Amino acid sequence: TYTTRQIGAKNTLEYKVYIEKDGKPVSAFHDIPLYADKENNIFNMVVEIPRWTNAKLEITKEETLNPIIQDTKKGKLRFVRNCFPHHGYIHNYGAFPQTWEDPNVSHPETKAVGDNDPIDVLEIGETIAYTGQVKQVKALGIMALLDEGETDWKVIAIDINDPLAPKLNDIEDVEKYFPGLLRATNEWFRIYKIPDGKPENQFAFSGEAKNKKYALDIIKETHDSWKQLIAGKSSDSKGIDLTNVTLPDTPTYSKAASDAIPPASPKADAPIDKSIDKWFFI
Amino acid sequence: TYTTRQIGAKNTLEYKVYIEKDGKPVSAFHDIPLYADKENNIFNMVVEIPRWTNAKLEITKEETLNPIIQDTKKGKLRFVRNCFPHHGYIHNYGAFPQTWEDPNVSHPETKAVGDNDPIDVLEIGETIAYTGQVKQVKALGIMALLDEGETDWKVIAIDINDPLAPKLNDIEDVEKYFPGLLRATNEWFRIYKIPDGKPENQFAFSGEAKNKKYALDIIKETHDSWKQLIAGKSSDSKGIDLTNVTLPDTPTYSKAASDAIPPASPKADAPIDKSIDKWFFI
Ligand SMILES: [Co+2]
Ligand SMILES: [Co+2]
Ligand SMILES: [Co+2]
Ligand SMILES: [Co+2]
Ligand SMILES: [Co+2]
Ligand SMILES: [Co+2]
Repeated sequence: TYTTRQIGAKNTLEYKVYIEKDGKPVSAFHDIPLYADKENNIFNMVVEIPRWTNAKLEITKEETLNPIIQDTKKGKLRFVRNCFPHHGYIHNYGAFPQTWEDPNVSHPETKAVGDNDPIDVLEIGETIAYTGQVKQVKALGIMALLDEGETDWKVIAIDINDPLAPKLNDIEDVEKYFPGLLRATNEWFRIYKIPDGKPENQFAFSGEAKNKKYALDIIKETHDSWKQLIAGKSSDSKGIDLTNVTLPDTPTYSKAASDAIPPASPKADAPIDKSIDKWFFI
Repeated sequence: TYTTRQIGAKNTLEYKVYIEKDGKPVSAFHDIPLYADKENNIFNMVVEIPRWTNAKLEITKEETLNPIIQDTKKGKLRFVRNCFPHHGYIHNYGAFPQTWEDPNVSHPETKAVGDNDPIDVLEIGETIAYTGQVKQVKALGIMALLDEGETDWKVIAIDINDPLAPKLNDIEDVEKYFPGLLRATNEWFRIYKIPDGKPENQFAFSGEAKNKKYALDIIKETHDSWKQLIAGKSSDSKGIDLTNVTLPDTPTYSKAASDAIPPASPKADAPIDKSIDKWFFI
């Protein structure tokens, strides 16, 4: 039974959100299982960023129990800018716990090393999610973004509770029920860092979304990368905190870690600089 | 200086926002001057609905001093739905005070009666506005929307404080600095009530955005209609409350109507039903 523990105010450097199980903090990266229902391929997705928000929140690989925090660049909080016709992120954006994009392996499909993080998930249902939420999704397909230098797969998924879930089984169903969303996804991921002064990104396979089956393989390749990583195996797993309070056959189990987390101390959201309102025409 | 007086929680039926001058309420329809700078055609815009919001907040024509109150449909709060690729309204949305789309005559450009409300304004600058804000804008152009069969011109304007204001002088400058915005504006107003079960609206002139000179002429016409209305000379003023505290030559002048308003009693924004999150693919 998953809930969240918030420390500080949203949109500040001190903001942190931990995932709790029956009231105690666990690691959002290694303690919540990849599958909610392995037999039916129902996954747990940890949500980082709600649709139509800008603050770039991310599970932190460098802190104990991997809380969700706001990304920073040279000390400054990171916000994605609004890129016309889009507002903020256009999906509920998160990742699957227990996955890793191996930074040491050149991918056959894409020709680039993995990005070193859990695999990214775009959840396309109607309801806006919340940071730190653990929701159950079905995988519909996958796109191969090359985020300047590296392979950064995006899984396309839908909350099993969405009113449309029963009718959405593979990537063609996204075209039918959410026409234009795959094109918008392609566009968004190509240009989202342009306002920040980075180049446009590119996609492998000329931007096509691969189907559910290709998606499930890739998902599996990343969770097996995750396996090597957590078991001490890895030419370079450096900088990642592996404490877990649920999973013993690894060196790094510590139930004391769950209790070393500060109690919740949620403050009202902090204001966001008015410049984040701006709509960029690029 | 104009400020606002809020009564209740936003997103509730009791919510009301009156505009005040010197800490005292005035009519948001009749008592804010159309022009902030007549010689330079600088106008006062009354903002009702901030960009990327959904609550259909409007100046209330039939209530004394015309506070902004959320519209209702069959008794329930009205929210415009999200129409993909858009999120709520895609402009800061409001009206010019002291204007009226006369509903008693057929307008020659559109061959349709007016919609009975102040002329509406789309403010395109980067800063998201707030409800009850009076800002000063320059008119750039105007589009001839026939909204559910009624003349419902949409003026295109920009806050004079926007960083780009000095570069925006006429309608072609909007395509230069905001490429795609006018086309998206035509699509938005065509489709936005389809999720409500209404037909697609249409535009006169094939949706063309006429220029500043054309816009000033239509704004003049709607100011001339309001002067007739406020003098008590319209053939049918539709039950509009004509109470005002600043126009002594009108029959409905009353400086004491200001004092009859309850004091401010703001509450925290109330939650919005999660159904309003939904993205509709038309
Ligand atoms: Co990620
Ligand atoms: Co990634
Ligand atoms: Co209306
Ligand atoms: Co209006
Ligand atoms: Co209308
Ligand atoms: Co109107």
